[PDB]
Amino acid sequence: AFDWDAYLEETGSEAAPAKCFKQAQNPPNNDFKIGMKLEALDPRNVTSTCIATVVGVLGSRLRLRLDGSDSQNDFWRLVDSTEIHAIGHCEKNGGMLQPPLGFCMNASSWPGYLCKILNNAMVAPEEIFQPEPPEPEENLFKVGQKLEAVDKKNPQLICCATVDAIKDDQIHVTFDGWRGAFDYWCNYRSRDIFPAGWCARSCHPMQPPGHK
Ligand SMILES: CN(C)CCCC[C@H](N)C(=O)O
Repeated sequence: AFDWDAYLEETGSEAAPAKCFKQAQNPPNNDFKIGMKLEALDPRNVTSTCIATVVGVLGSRLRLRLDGSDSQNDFWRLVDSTEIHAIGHCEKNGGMLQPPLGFCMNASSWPGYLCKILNNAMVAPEEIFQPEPPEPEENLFKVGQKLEAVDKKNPQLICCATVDAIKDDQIHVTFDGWRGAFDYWCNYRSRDIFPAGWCARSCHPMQPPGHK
């Protein structure tokens, strides 16, 4: 557990208040199990809803892999993400499940494939998907404030970070102790940022500053 209070005192810094974040006040319970299938937007084509399997769980997050794709493009979503739903959600809403961009077979093999993977599949029940947290009405972050942020280049990691700059609804996230290469702009509504102390509360590892 990272000592945020000692860290904020020594850097003469404030953590961004919880009201800045589109995150729940308390980290949502994660009742997903490895092997459970669900529906997720394909990160490599966000127009597509695809079948994903939980291949890992960490705190309130799921490590997801699209069935029929590859093991090199796994992605992480919170259990209260609006980009994941129970199987059947897409159809109920007038849509059609799609092959993943990285589908390992040819496209005419898709309809048969879906039948095969869904047959006696372990499926995440709709009740374990958590409600979408309220969002702030505006960007309330201020330059200099610290927070916990996903390293988008190594998304298993959530790390000590600082708001470097602000432009309207976008905040600039920089990772304490790391070269500016891991920096990124995101919307203040990002699900990839958390108030200080959130990881410890959710049982997710939280990376201390880098040694540079
Ligand atoms: C924590 N995060 C901001 C940086 C992670 C970088 C790890 C990588 N293997 C490296 O050593 O470059």
